[PDB]
Amino acid sequence: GPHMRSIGTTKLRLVEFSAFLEQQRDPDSYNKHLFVHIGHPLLESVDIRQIYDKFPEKKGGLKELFGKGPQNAFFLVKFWADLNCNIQGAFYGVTSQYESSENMTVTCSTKVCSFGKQVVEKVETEYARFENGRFVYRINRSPMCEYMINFIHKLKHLPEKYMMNSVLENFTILLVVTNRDTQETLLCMACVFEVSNSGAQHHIYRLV
Ligand SMILES: */C=C\C(=O)N1C[C@@H](n2cc(-c3cccnc3)nn2)[C@H](OCc2ccc(C(F)(F)F)cc2)C1
Repeated sequence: GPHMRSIGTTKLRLVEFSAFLEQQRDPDSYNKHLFVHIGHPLLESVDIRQIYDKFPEKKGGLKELFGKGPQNAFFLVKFWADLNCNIQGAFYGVTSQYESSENMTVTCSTKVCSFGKQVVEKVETEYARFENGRFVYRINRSPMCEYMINFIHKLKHLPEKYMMNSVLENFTILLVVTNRDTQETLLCMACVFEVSNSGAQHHIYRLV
């Protein structure tokens, strides 16, 4: 029973995101493979109660966060990942760009969850840069955690995409972007994953 509606006004917008493997063939030659990406306006809704068991739910958990921060800042992102790359000076990285009309100090928290339990959290703090009339927050070449590198390797070893999808049923990512000074939730993305059989795809929903 979803509702499909505009996003409306938000203090922070996600403009770009990619997760990638860059491999250096030699000092002047590099290959880059994208696993997932966004950015390269009606949204349907998803009942957040459907996903509580896939994320931590203690103090500071998804249910507490949703109850507090503005509800229009919460999204579910379904990714279809591209695993079709020949892994061989490899750098596993993420890039993202956010934009705002306000100058803020932003903290981005990325929690990796397995069977609904947090197994890694990455925390990055970003200051604004003024760029042609607005404030831009760019994360360039943020390294993956060891857990994701190992996880990608293990998935790639499986012989069929449906076996990777079964494994991915219990893997999720929770991104929470907060105003560091005020603790306001600026954006929250609860992320679920399958493997693409198409490159990579995604669909975004509003959490309600
Ligand atoms: C320590 C964490 C880490 O290295 N990660 C977090 C994963 N992540 C980040 C985001 C995200 C979404 C929107 C905005 N900002 C960040 N979503 N997921 C990164 O890995 C992504 C990923 C790569 C490959 C696969 C796989 F295995 F299915 F192919 C899944 C997820 C890195």
